[PDB]
Amino acid sequence: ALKDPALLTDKAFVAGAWIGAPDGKSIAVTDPFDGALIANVPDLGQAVVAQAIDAAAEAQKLWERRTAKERAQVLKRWYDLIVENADDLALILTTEQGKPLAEARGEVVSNAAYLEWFAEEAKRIDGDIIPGPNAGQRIMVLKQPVGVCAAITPWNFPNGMITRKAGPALAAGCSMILKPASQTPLSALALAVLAERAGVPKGVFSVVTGEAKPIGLEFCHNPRIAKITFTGSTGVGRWLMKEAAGGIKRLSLELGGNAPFIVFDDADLDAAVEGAMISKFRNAGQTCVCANRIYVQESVAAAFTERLLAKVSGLSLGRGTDAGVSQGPLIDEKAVAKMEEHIADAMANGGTVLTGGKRSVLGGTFFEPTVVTGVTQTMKVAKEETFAPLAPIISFKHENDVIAMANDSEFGLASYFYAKDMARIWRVAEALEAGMVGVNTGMIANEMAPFGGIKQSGTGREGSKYGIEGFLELKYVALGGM
Amino acid sequence: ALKDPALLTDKAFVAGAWIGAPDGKSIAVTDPFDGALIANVPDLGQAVVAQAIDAAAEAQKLWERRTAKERAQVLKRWYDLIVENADDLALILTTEQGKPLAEARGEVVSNAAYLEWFAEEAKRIDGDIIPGPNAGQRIMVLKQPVGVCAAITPWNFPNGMITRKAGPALAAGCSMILKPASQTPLSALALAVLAERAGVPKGVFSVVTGEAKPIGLEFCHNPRIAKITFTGSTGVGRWLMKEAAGGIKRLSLELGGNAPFIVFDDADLDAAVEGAMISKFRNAGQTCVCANRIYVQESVAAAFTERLLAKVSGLSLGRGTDAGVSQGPLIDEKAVAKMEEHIADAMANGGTVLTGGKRSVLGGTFFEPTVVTGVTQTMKVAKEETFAPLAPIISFKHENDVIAMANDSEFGLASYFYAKDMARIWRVAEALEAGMVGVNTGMIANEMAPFGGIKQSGTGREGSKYGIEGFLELKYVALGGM
Amino acid sequence: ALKDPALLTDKAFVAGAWIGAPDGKSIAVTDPFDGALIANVPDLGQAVVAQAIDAAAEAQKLWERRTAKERAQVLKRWYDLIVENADDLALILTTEQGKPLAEARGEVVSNAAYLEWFAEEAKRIDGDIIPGPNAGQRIMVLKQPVGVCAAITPWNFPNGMITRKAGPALAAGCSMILKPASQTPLSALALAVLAERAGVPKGVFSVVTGEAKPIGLEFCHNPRIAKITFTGSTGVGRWLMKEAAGGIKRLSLELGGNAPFIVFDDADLDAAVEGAMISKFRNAGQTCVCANRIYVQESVAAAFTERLLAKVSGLSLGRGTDAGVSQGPLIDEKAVAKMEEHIADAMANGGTVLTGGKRSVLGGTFFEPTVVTGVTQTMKVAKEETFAPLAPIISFKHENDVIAMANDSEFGLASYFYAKDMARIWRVAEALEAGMVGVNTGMIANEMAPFGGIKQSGTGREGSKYGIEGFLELKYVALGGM
Amino acid sequence: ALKDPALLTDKAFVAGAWIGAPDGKSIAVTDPFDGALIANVPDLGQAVVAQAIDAAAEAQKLWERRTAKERAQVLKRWYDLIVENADDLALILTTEQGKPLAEARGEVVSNAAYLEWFAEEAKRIDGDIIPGPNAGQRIMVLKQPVGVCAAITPWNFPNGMITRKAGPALAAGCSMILKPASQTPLSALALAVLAERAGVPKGVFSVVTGEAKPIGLEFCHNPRIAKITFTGSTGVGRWLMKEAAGGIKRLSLELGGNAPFIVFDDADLDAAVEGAMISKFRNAGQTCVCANRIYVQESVAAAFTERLLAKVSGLSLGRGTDAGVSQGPLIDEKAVAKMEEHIADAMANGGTVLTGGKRSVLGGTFFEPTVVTGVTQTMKVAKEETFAPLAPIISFKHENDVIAMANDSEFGLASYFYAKDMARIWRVAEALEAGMVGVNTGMIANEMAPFGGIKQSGTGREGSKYGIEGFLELKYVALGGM
Ligand SMILES: NC(=O)C1=CN([C@@H]2O[C@H](COP(=O)(O)OP(=O)(O)OC[C@H]3O[C@@H](n4cnc5c(N)ncnc54)[C@H](O)[C@@H]3O)[C@@H](O)[C@H]2O)C=CC1
Ligand SMILES: NC(=O)C1=CN([C@@H]2O[C@H](COP(=O)(O)OP(=O)(O)OC[C@H]3O[C@@H](n4cnc5c(N)ncnc54)[C@H](O)[C@@H]3O)[C@@H](O)[C@H]2O)C=CC1
Repeated sequence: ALKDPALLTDKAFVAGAWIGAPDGKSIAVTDPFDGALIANVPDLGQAVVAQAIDAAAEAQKLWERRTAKERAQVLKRWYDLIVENADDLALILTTEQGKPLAEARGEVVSNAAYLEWFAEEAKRIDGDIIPGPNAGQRIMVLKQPVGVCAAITPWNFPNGMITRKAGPALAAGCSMILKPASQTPLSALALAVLAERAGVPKGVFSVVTGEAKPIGLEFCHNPRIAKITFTGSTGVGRWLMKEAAGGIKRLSLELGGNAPFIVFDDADLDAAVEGAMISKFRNAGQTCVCANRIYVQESVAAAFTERLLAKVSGLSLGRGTDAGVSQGPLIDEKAVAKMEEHIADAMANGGTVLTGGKRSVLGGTFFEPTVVTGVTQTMKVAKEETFAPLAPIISFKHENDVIAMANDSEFGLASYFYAKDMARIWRVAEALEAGMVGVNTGMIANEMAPFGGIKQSGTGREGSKYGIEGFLELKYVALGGM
Repeated sequence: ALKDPALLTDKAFVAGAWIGAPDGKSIAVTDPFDGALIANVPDLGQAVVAQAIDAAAEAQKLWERRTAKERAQVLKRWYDLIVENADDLALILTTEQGKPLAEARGEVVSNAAYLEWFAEEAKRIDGDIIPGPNAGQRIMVLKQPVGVCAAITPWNFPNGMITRKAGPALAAGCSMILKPASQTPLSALALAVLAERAGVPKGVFSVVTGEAKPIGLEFCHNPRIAKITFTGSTGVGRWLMKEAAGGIKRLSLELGGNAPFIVFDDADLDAAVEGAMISKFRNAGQTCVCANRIYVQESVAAAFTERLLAKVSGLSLGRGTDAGVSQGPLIDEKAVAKMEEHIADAMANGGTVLTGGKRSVLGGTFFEPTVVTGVTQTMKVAKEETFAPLAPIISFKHENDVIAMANDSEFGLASYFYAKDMARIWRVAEALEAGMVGVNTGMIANEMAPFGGIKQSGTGREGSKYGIEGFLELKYVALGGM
Repeated sequence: ALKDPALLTDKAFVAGAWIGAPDGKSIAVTDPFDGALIANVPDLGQAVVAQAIDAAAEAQKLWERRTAKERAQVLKRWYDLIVENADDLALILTTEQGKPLAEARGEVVSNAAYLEWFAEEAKRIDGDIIPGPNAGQRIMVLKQPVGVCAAITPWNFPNGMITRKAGPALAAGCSMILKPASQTPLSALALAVLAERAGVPKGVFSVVTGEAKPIGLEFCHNPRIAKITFTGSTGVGRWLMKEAAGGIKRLSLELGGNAPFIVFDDADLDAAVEGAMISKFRNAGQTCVCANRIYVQESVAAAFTERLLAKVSGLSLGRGTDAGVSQGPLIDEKAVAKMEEHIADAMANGGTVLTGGKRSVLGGTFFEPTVVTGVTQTMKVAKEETFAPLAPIISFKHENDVIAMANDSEFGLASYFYAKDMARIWRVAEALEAGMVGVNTGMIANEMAPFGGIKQSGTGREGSKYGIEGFLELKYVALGGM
Repeated sequence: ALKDPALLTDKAFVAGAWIGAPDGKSIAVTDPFDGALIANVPDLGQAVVAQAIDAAAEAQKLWERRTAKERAQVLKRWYDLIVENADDLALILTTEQGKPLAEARGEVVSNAAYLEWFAEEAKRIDGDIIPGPNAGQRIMVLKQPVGVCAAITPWNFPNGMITRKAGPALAAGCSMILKPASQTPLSALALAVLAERAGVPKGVFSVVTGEAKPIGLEFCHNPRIAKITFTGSTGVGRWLMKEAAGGIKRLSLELGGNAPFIVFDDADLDAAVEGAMISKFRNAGQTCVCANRIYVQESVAAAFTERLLAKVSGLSLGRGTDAGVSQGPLIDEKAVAKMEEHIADAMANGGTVLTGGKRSVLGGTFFEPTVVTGVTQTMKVAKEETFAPLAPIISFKHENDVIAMANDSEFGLASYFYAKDMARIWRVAEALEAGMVGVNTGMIANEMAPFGGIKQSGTGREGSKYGIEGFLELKYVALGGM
């Protein structure tokens, strides 16, 4: 039911052309709601990926010579086409990933914003004129594109993560070759159709599908891949960083987080409950910024949990294309197993399930939104990310205790807390060890802000004025003989 | 013969205290000129290094809470003490490394400049106030110290590389634990004496000596080491990056380069010869920015080589503390063997040794400055770094040919060319694939410029306004409930 | 012959509504080619302007509260509408001002670029987070809109000067009330129609026509006018600055210049002649950046003047809407009188008219493009701006002599020189006393560059990242009690 | 009683030499405590000032050619000499102006900080490399010194205002000629002695004394004066801006303010009283940032006024060189008359004097610190600046009412308020119409912050990264022929 059926394609985008696997191999794409088959995308080997990388290298050589105005115009055309076809893209995203159609459309728009922002940033790549060491010399600092970039995106955001990687790379003058997740490769191919329609030159943007490990090896071992941007799990990031060591490749990583959610006694309780609802249960808890631990002060915990239960009662599961549906199915059975393991550990270690705690009657990978009280810091959920709709509530008594507990983790992606006092807000926001802190709000996604984490959560930033730094290399030129 | 004998020490600096190895093990330091023994520094194991890292962590916790003015004042005091004791530091450096005393003093001053610059930068770590997405929210971007940093420095610059790593780390509010090269550990310990005298708090600066591999493993595997800065060979950098993968550690690497030196027919020949003399033969060719290939256009090559031979005839070898001595001994016998191998390959492959080509009559590790004509692109020196005073001269005919030849390498550290036309200068400087380009000058060292390389030559920059970026982490704070 | 006849209007834009003079008074607009009447715009008194300023104040209060995204979207819509209707706008501009239709269209597009650039800049108004003086205090630096801005534009660019004033003002969140030149008020009103169509809120943009002096007095004496941007002659700028003194109003002025054009013996002669043709004879010499003195070295002067005469022979006068017409009529008879006076002074003082030197056979205000050799520094044209198509050629012998002669003026707007040597280019470009220097090019208009002059040529800049600074005020907030 | 008697001088500093008036005319300097004569400084006419301006022009020509490192080193030497001689400078300042010796020393140190900061900024004057419009052109933006600057300083801070004007001017490469207030010219001459001792070249720094109006006329009418920085009253600023109009001179003005002081019901009352004590009664209320109106919410006013009276009881008047003295005499009898007029208007219009209200028993220009309750918005003090130690207390009931009352003034220099809620702090700080806002603190002086006002309080900023912008001019260079 697509207004533009060309946005659904069964071929990979290599050297600006639509190709299939030369051995006929393919990977099926299935709808998570009922397992229905969608299409067979090509399964590309290492040789086709090598040819794609060579094409991307030539295209990058031709693409860095264009003016910043031309590249910005191409990126703006791509953004306009993405916003124009947002309904078809949202339908494809909901079909492949399973999130509610409203969430899919919100993702498409709020992440085409990244393409718009970096189209603006393409014209602001400014060098420097540094004072010289003597009268006979001047100093220029030029910023130049690093080269061919390789992007690896997860199933978590089939469209959202692609724009925030392709935008800065293209704006800087770099070429991109993207390997999307095999579970949800259709959003990438639709964006490739739009990019070709937008005037992106042949080879500058490429989407390759296939077995993840061989393509990652080709990305890590090809000398013509200057930079690799990766979003995904911590283990695959560590594997990539180990494999890219032999070539000294620039690596930008966004890995998992364990986001605390603190509610102080001087907070707005209704605002705190709304923020917890949007931070935890968005994408059915499958978001890298999703809250994973909810800390409440002892004097407020009862009222917070009462309002939270009242709000969780209103959640409705079902198919994403169904009106009134807030929660879609988990990505696969492993997510259900992990969520069950976390709930079982919570129950055994002393916690109490207040709501949910079992698979929903819909069957498949659907799960009831679970609210559990009495969680402690020894529990599995206290140190591990569920990626599923579970709301563990830990109680505290003092600000420094919750600061000690919230930083008791190796992941530094996101954190949230609710308070009114300015001194407390500044103190807690500076003390929390995270890349991003949301104060009195559960929504932090922004193409103008430096999205990214610290510690094991990865390196580099996405969006803002710092998002293009990783794709550029400095060149210090000393002009003598004046 | 030291004005301040306390600048020569036989102990490592751990937790702000002077300690020795608890097992009595030690590493001897010898003078490269005649093998004379200087002192026995401690050989520290992994447990002492672990305790040092813990102390550095506590010190960093206390040191990031100080105001930027206090940290800048401490760094400025350290710079003042370094400049005041420049003669003793230069004598220690010449004794341990072998470079001429004038070069040692120049190194000490021109690299204390880094400490001064980053003392100034400590007070300019500014956040951002980004426009909000709606009236109810504001956006702050804070910059915070990454944590405990570990520095590994080579024998190449026993003092120079330490200031440009300790300055930005301390200015950002990070703590440093440094492992200097075992060949030349005395400059680091002298700087540690001065740092303690300058008011650096206990644990903020640490110097540890011992076997390189166990300390590097401890640096890579300790969770309390947030960042690792390394300067050295490409192989050790690759080993470090592979070993740091399991912890997702921020890695800044300055690795080797293969610097071309181009002389066009529209160049100032006397200036070109002076630039080649300072770029190639400084530190007896043992510099990461030293020229390694000298390209000359066909119509200028004869006059350039005649003037170059006239200038090389004036070079004088001997002990560093001897007046009129321009060249000191190579670091060890491996450097002599590599230089001999390069000369032999040049002779066998068709090249002609015009001057030098053998060890000097002084014996030991001294080598005659060698000028060889007829070098080609298949020669070992054309793709490998000698780190020794050899001047290979390759001839070309056209600008694009020399651009193809100069970029025919995996190392992107430095490059030099001599030309007068503005269009040619801009075109060649933009086409050359290097981190740093010196136009009409063989001297590019500058604490105000972004020192660093591209491709395999490493990641990150030293000095300038970009030198402190690697030691800071961004924190995006979204302040809701307005 | 307008595709959209609503772009031609006979009413002023006040409080977001189209109004006429309440006393029936009006100002006629006539076509400079043959004096044909176009329309009668209102002649507004000081009371109507006062009401307009009050409306602009209320609108600014409502308009600074909108998000930067909304204001950028409005500005981008305005830019899109301007580019879409570029042909009708160009026809109106050619009818009112007289420039060739191709030049009018080029003006419309290349100055809507300013609106696009400042729409991008609207989202990049970033504050600062400065390190505090102690642990108990933080420092924010906010940037806020200055308030209601008043713009005064000349007949020189009926459309070009309006976008580069309205863009930054609206992007910053300021409101604008513009008084265009009485000779060419129709382009401003057409842009007002488009702005209303683009969603600019009522009062944020206002166009008022009438007697210049009373409206300027109202602008200078109204306390609700925070800032005044003026483009025009030096005398009116001095009058405005004297009249705005009593209120301490922020004043940005772009006044006249006396642009030198130097041709060195190492220059590209064909490029120099093309640059002189575009710099001097564009807009029939009626441009603030137009070359006014052409200096040539003694060894190149003959060939330069021969090629220049060959190129001037190809100029064709006539109506702007006529194919092949390069030169339109001067604005009025005063321009013809001034050009005749300059030619007469040149002839009497020793110079020789090589080409032109009299009114063309077309009659009216048309003038033959004049090339005069033998000009000296005592001549009237050497120190005064003709604003008419005369090419005075002064010869020199040395670089320092031409540097002394080119800086022998109180105006610092623009300068041009042609040379190839990098050292000479840097030296002369740094020595020339001008806001803008065009090296080897006669075209410098750019919305990404800081357009503006020094000395008597005015204060402030237009375009680039510095163009929005004048419309914002800093606010240093010190947050204590941490 | 000076450790260095050369810091007290009776001559003006012109062309780097110490001169007297060629007609023997002089101006006496008297101690405000008892009228005791100190020294006779020269009274310089317009011809000597013209010669000084010519010398400053030549010196600026020689001084902009020095490297940024050399100028920064000179400025740092000047700062070091100022801090070393802080006691003699403080004694001179207390003798000439009358403020307590502790305040004089604090002024000397905290304003030599400006010299240090701008010495650091001298090396950070960076140009830009903007992306070109096509492949054949590049764009540089250079920052160059504006030229010769003229500074006019008040008696308010005999030393404080001089460093924050001379630092940025010298760092940018501009020359300064300063005319200090005739009441307190000795601090300027002492700083000139130190500047000569610090290696400031002849003519770069000049101090001229004499009749204010002729020297101001010479500053405004000399074509070689590029920029004028003025600190003082609004009327003299308006006169200067009117007189500088004929030459289109860059004018930076810091004029008077009417600073509100708001205490909300959610504030820390002890902190509010301490902040009011330091903001109001510092320099006996003779400060441009001194609080002038104290607003208190109705529910807190009684306790605030009780604590304020308890703190005002502890103030001690007398000679500045006396231990335990907090308040010195007013500058002259006009200040006493104005303070008496304000107190009389407060008493007549309904207000009640709670403490003080008359001249102290010490006689002369001493005045008792006065606290008056019941002040309204019609009172003279509500719209006029006393510059004397009077604490008018106005009561309010709601936040928007106090926002309306605080902005009910044409002066936008400083404001203070005390609150704890983050939303209230952000809202009020953004709503207040002032250049500087001090939240929960009465101290805002900082060389790293943009000191300056809005509206009639003046234009431009002092300190921070924006303090050097006014002394530099942009130069857009377009390099064609690539
Ligand atoms: N924080 C984040 O952004 C993400 C977190 N996750 C984490 O991952 C778990 C499940 O997701 P996964 O499928 O494991 O994610 P993943 O990290 O394995 O998948 C992300 C991307 O990596 C690629 N990839 C996987 N193995 C690879 C290999 N050996 N070589 C090269 N590329 C390879 C995949 O094709 C995909 O494009 C979740 O429970 C959560 O912990 C899930 C998705 C993204
Ligand atoms: N470009 C540069 O900055 C440098 C280049 N070189 C290269 O290295 C060659 C000889 O120098 P090398 O002694 O090989 O340099 P290197 O890279 O091995 O030594 C640099 C530092 O690395 C440390 N290190 C060495 N092995 C380590 C290990 N396994 N784990 C942890 N740390 C370790 C050393 O203690 C020293 O502090 C030269 O021929 C040249 O190619 C030499 C010195 C520095």
